[PDB]
Amino acid sequence: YQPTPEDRFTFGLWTVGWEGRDPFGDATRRALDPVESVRRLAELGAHGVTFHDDDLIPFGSSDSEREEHVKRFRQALDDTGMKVPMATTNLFTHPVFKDGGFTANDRDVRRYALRKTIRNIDLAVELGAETYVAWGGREGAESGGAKDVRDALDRMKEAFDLLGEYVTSQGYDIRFAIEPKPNEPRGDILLPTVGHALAFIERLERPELYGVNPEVGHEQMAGLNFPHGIAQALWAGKLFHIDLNGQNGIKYDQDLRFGAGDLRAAFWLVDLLESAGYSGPRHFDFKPPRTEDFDGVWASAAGCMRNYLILKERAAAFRADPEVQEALRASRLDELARPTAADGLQALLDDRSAFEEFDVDAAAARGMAFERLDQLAMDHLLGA
Amino acid sequence: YQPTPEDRFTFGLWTVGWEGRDPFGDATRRALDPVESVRRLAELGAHGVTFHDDDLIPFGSSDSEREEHVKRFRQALDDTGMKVPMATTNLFTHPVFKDGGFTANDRDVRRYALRKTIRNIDLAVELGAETYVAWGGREGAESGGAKDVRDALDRMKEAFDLLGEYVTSQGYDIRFAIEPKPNEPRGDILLPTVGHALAFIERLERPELYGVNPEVGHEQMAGLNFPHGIAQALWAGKLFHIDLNGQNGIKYDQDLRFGAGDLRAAFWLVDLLESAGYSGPRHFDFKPPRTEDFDGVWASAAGCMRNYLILKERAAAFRADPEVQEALRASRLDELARPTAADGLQALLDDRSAFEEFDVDAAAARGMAFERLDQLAMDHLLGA
Amino acid sequence: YQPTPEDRFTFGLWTVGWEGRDPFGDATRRALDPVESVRRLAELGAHGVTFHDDDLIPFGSSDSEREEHVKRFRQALDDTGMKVPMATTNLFTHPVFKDGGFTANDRDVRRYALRKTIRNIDLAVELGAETYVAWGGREGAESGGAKDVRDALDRMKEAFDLLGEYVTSQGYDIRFAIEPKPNEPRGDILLPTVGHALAFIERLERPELYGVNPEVGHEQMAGLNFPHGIAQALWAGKLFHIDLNGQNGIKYDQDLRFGAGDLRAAFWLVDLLESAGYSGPRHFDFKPPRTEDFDGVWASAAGCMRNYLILKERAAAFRADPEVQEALRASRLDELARPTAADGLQALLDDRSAFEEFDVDAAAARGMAFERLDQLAMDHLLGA
Amino acid sequence: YQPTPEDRFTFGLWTVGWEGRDPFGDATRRALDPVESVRRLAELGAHGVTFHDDDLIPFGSSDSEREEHVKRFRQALDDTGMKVPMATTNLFTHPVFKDGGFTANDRDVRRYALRKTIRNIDLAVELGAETYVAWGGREGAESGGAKDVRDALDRMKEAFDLLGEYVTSQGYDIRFAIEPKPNEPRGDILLPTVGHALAFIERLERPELYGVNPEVGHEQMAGLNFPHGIAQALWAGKLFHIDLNGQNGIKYDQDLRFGAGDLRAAFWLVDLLESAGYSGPRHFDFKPPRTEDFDGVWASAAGCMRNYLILKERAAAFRADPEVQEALRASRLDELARPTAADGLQALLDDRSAFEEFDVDAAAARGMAFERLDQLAMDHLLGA
Ligand SMILES: OC[C@@H](O)[C@H](O)[C@@H](O)CO
Ligand SMILES: OC[C@@H](O)[C@H](O)[C@@H](O)CO
Ligand SMILES: OC[C@@H](O)[C@H](O)[C@@H](O)CO
Ligand SMILES: OC[C@@H](O)[C@H](O)[C@@H](O)CO
Ligand SMILES: [Mg+2]
Ligand SMILES: [Mg+2]
Ligand SMILES: [Mg+2]
Ligand SMILES: [Mg+2]
Repeated sequence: YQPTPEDRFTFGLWTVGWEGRDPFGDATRRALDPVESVRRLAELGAHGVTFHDDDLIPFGSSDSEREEHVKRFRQALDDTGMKVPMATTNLFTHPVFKDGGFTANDRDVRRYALRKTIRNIDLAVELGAETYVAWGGREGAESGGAKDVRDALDRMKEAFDLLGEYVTSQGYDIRFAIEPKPNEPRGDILLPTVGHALAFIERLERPELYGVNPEVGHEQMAGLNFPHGIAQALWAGKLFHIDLNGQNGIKYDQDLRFGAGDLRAAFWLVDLLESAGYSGPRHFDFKPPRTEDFDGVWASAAGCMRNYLILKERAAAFRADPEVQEALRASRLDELARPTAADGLQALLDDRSAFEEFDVDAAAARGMAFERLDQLAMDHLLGA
Repeated sequence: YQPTPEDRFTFGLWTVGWEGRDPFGDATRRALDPVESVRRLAELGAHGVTFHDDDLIPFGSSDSEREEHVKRFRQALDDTGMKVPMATTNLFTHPVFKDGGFTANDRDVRRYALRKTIRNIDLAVELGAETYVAWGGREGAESGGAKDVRDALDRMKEAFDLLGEYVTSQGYDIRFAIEPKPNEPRGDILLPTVGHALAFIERLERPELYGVNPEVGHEQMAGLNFPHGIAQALWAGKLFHIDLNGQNGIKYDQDLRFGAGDLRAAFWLVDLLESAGYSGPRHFDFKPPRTEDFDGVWASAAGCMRNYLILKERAAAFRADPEVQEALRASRLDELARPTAADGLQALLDDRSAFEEFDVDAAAARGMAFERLDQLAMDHLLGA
Repeated sequence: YQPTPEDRFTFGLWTVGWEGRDPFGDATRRALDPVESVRRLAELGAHGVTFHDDDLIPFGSSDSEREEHVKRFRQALDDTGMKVPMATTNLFTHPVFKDGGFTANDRDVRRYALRKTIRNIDLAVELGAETYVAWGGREGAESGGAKDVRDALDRMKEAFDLLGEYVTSQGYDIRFAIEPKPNEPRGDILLPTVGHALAFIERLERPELYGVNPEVGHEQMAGLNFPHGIAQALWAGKLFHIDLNGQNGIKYDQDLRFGAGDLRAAFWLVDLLESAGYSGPRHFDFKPPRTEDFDGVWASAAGCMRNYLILKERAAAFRADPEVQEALRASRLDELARPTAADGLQALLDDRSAFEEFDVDAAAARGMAFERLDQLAMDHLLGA
Repeated sequence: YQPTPEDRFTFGLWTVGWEGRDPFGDATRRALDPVESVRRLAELGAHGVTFHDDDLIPFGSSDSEREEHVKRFRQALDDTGMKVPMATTNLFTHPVFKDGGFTANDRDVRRYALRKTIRNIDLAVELGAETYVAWGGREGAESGGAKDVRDALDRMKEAFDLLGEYVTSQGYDIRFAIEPKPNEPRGDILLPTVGHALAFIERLERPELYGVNPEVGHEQMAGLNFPHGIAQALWAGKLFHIDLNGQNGIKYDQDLRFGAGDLRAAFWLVDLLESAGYSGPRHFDFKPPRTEDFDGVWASAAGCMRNYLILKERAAAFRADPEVQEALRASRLDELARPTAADGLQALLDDRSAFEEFDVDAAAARGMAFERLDQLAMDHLLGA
């Protein structure tokens, strides 16, 4: 289960670079130079890294300091063969964003958030990124009078439409991936789930330019089924990026390494990504726990990839097993994939087997055999 | 706070008619004749009632028994002046539906669910309903191999498309309202939130025919903000029906009377429905607790309406208060409603006040005054 | 991973006998004769069965029908070699219990609940049970005025004290195991967690007679860590029974088979039970999903035991692995087991290494190596 | 609803002094001098303030800086008439505590945490505090191998026993109040609920010296009923302190002002504290949202007290209302307060009205009238 860059594993600079500050805690690790992180991730078999503007260039930097920081980063990329597939903007840390970026009640702040985004789109493109994530972590509220949501959604649409006009004006090849989260750091965050973000995108001026960036722990921290939401994103053709991590339950977002958390959901996730032939990088958005020193940071990163690769093997073995394939037919997964009424409405209406002569008791008595199926799944996950 | 039928309060027959069976409990009340429920609801000042097929006509009824049951119901409607604005199908109680109706793995079941729905659409239309709710309570899974979600969403789209073809073929004026729920009675339910259901509708053949039917406790049992999700539904033009009740938290769906549960969310809900001029009936989908006898059933129904009307008064007083209006300006709710960049992209790009000369520290230092605002809201809710 | 009766796996009659009624659903299976269940469980390698009064004898039975039902059950026990280690009372299904058994507001109901319990204690003893579970599923409330909790706890203490006086008066060898649950079927249930139930027992007249009966999904449906709560029960010497099942999250209690649900917690549970040498039976309190027919019921039962045995092997391999033992020392698990100050208070006060000369920065810089440890755990669970 | 110091409202220095750092955010307010906070809280009608060691004296301070900081603080107390009823230790912020204070795996850290605590107990006593809170926010784990909970509970008992020996050795009048929390900042925290903390205290060497310090949002962030847990604490005689705030749901701990959050639970809380004659200060442990400037900080503080006083009036009006008192009798709250069997075991056993001649159907048919009761409660909370 050793990763190679051909597995397309990517990491944010802010993942392994998290210094361990929390609501109740000072930093437990020193800051990492981005160059060190590129080198150490490449040694572990990562394929690339991703960044926020403020991860690569200290906020408030001069043009000369900006150029220097980018030059050193590109040298480390060249040195390692690491790629930069995705970038994003920090619209959450600085206090100016305390009520939002694109949906801040102050109009001046909204306009600033857009200028800051567009500066970093240009930089993303220069570095070869083809995906641009937007996580509106400060869009939302703690109280009901503070944010008129219809107005905030108008603002949010305006901002994304302006970004789409910008990329089109420049001829850039980049696409946007909007990241839902239900809460934290706002009491409630706008576009709280994959569904709300899919729904919002089809109201944009140029929907083809936008998809979702679901994160495992985000859907889980609302108690939702992450493989289900990924399936709906896939069904819609809108899975433009994914953030992989672990979460134990409905609570604060833990950002555990991938595989930790809800292991059975991680299994079903990998089975789905691999069966659908998802083509995007396997991006980890996780935090090594603040208990760890730097050796533990790199071990937690390595574990992300290891767990992905173990689950990929077990899911493939599950699908290839002739006993599983029989069990899937026993449970009528084949029938689920057949159209209900390719014969058409009128044919259905006139079909006595669908109503007047349907034996409901005989159909109700047929068991679904889902427990045999799932125990096969469990035995394959465990290697039993 | 006495309701009149002019307030457009409606109730499902299955609300006040719930006999009190639960996962661990036998019935605590006898079954109600629909005629009695129409009479008692009309006496309390309700405007109308809604039904599942199986609430009005016992499952398996002959044509003669069906006609009789409908005749007696219509006599009670005529007697009271009650309306029937909405109907729905029971695709969840009978064991035939144990893996779904429209997304059951068995194709024969899928076809049956459609025939059963279409029979009741015809009846809804005969009774004057203009809205048809669909709650796929059995669409989903307890285990990951049992349901391939992409295939189930194809099936689900097929079913809704066939229903749209049917209503169009008949020239009926009725619209569909799809009801999300995150879980219960399946481990995870397909279309678990308002967002997922909005997203799904824009993939249907005739989207204009479908909207959502959000229920207070449904969004709450995923920890989501119900007024926020209603605002997104309103923003999209898709709020076709609403189900009102109370819920205390992320747990099993309690179906408490409206006002019980999260009272501050109930306030913000009513403020939003009334400020947006929502035109649909105020429908209660609730269960009087099984502790209650029939006097308590009617008191719980009455309390639904009373609480709505108290919250309507307090929200109106909040919005009309000149101190509140000042506080809203102090918190820049007016600025939230202004376009970010009506001057256009290029104008924003060339505006030095949005970047090169934006004083981020001065903007960050400006407090939002949300606590003063919310304490005004609290004082108005409490009548203080 | 084939169970034998020497593994001490037990099942409630109401587990495999669940007919599949839910909040929204009629039964999907016919009722099982207890005799059939004993025979089928014994064939799968179970060691024993448990019962509620009402599972073995239909509520309202004559003395002659009671004797007959018990005779047939004992013949099946004799036929198979199955044991009956535990019994309990149904104080939740009949509508008389709608506000409680031992804490019902009606005094007459309280007294009835006690008489019903004591009748079944006598029967439990006759069948050889040494443990008597009490699950006050109806003790609690949906609204705040309905139940004065201090008064209800007085009632609850009175009832348990009377039961202790009864068992002592008769010379019986039986002990009580109080089962917490946070909610469902009441809005909130009294003694909602292992901690609340441990706390309550030390106020009883004869605490030695009572312990807890924690259930996996019960603690999980409050988002709590089930292995942690079992550890506190063990620490206190109060783990008198355990109920094993699976749960996916904070939601309605799903009663999935053991291993399903939170698989990593199931691992850590088995590691703890086995490392502590827990001596009680491994009792499954689960429901085969209503999707299943009878073949699926027995497969779900078998899967309970299989998963226990797989996790037992993997946890034992984890603890025996010399690399794990090194990792545990690296993470100072050995130091956690050493007394903080066996030198005593004054010695600590006078120890400059504990304050005036403690290098806090050097201690803070030492990483905990928990990620290496946990990835070893993950590799052992997966057999990697 | 204007507070006076006679209402015994208290605030932590770290409440109004929170600078607004969060998992994703830099500070939005400058640090407050403790002297300013005492002055501003006294102007709002607070009675006193509470502190962590590190709130009053910067970590690492010389003896001379420690004396200065305490002198200025005492001058502000003298200037205002504010009291210091409670103190606590910071065993969570510094990185040395990243795996715990009293249950850190490193023994040296455990010993340090005890020395740091005892230094601040001496200071608390000097300032007149009679209560000492302990919140083991770092006691717990993110992964299952990292913390053997039985060993950690032994350590935790040792630490509390040593603190009890210390206070007894010095002749101090101070009592300890242990603060449960379920999670955040550890994945799971030891003593996660009021129940677990009550249970733990009765294993200490000198239980009379320890009680609980429940916090509203802590119990709520596990989905538990805070008034219920306070009632059990009261029933046990162990409510030594309370932390008042608001929380919207099972999610990260929001620390909203008191009244915000679950308003109906806040009502029932105040009704219980006032009906039981709780004698301790009404302490607010809350964070003014980081959206706010300093004017908003003081308004959020004021709102804590205002909401308490409004709820106190409404709860008193509820209990005094003759219609409510009738409704309570209708719902048999009077019968709940009567002993079940003061006639004794044998008398119950021989009472045919409790079994052989108990009419279960007639008792089951009696409704509980809880909905009428609760709607009275709702009308009183709303002033309707
Ligand atoms: O919850 C934090 C979010 O996961 C971010 O890390 C975004 O992915 C990128 O800003
Ligand atoms: O959770 C149950 C749902 O609320 C139903 O009552 C639908 O609204 C109608 O079938
Ligand atoms: O939640 C249901 C409880 O688990 C019961 O099955 C008790 O264990 C026994 O009555
Ligand atoms: O969750 C944070 C806790 O509420 C603390 O503020 C303690 O009360 C005191 O350290
Ligand atoms: Mg992310
Ligand atoms: Mg509904
Ligand atoms: Mg149980
Ligand atoms: Mg606190």
